[PDB]
Amino acid sequence: DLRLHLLLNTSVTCNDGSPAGYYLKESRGSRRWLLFLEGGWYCFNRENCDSRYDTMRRLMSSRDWPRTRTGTGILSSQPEENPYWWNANMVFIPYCSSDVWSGASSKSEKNEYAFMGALIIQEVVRELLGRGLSGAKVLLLAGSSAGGTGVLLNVDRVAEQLEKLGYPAIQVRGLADSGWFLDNKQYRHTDCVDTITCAPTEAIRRGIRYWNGVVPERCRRQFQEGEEWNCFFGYKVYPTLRSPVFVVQWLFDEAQLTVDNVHLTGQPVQEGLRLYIQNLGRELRHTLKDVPASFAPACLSHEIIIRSHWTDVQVKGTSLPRALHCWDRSLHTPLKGCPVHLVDSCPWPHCNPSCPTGT
Ligand SMILES: CC(=O)N1CCc2c1ccc(Cl)c2C(F)(F)F
Ligand SMILES: *[C@@H]1O[C@H](CO)[C@@H](O)[C@H](O)[C@H]1NC(C)=O
Repeated sequence: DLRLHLLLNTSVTCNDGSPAGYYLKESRGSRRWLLFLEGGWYCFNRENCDSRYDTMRRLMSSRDWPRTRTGTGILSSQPEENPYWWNANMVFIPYCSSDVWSGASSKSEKNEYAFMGALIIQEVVRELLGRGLSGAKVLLLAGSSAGGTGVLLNVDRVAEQLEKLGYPAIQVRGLADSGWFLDNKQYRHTDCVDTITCAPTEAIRRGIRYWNGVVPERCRRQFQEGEEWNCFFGYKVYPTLRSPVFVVQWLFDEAQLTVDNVHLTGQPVQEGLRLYIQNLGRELRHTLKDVPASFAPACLSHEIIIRSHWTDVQVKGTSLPRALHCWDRSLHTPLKGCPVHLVDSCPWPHCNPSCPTGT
């Protein structure tokens, strides 16, 4: 179990003004710290956020949070479930800002909701320093889905935060799971009327203005004022980052296909949709060609690293926990039989036999 701690700074809040927080399971004598960013889509206007508040309220409020959570996958403390960092200090940061961890806006007179995702991360790091993070040697900022994109948006700010607070020895690194999306065209066009089927570009363009979202500085300097939505897309923001970032992404990510208005029905796949799915797989594969630390299996799925069976998937015979361990060694010339760049080359969902079954 990880134990809940609500933030002492109650100005840093979830959407509805309730205090944000984090779940912590300490490991004394370990200088490794894993801070995981939960995912869970987003909402980019009052109408959609109101709907999210009656039926997905735990993603917008801490009022009903349990006082403990069980660590799973990379957050598990059992070596059997987590061969990678089973002995690390475990932190699970709940996603309650609906802003892809980008917001820096307080609830106010003029704002019905607070979007403080970027400030929640900064405040968690600040309050953890008094609980042992000051003695850390590696801080791995991880996250899945919207949390994976949040890693790309915030990993360098965490590094700059610790540097300015006087902790230059803490190595900040990023692990982005299932947050590497493409601003491609939809298979069938919709007008952006709701969340899940809104095209990627239009959803973020509306969200960043609604949340007062912040992006990494160097990426902001490239795309400049009004075009900061570009920095939510991994292949554009990754080359501007300086912290080492390991990228985990299914080649045929289900959330990517959802915003692309692709609904795989079990029905026969016609030529047009077959070419679309195969071309989507190529575009990931191409966008990851120059990403030295990456794990990209050819599967139709979504999220990996906190699933209890995340150890099962392999690319070229290497599991993700092994690839991450190889990444650790590389950050001490390639290593003999311990690879870090693992991108499937086969063109169709589940051509890798180790893909998740969905059972
Ligand atoms: C489920 C989720 O969290 N998704 C899916 C679409 C998406 C997410 C997160 C960040 C971004 Cl940036 C995008 C986008 F479509 F805009 F690419
Ligand atoms: C609480 O957080 C806000 C926003 O990050 C900051 O401006 C303020 O100084 C913090 N309060 C304390 C007491 O640290």
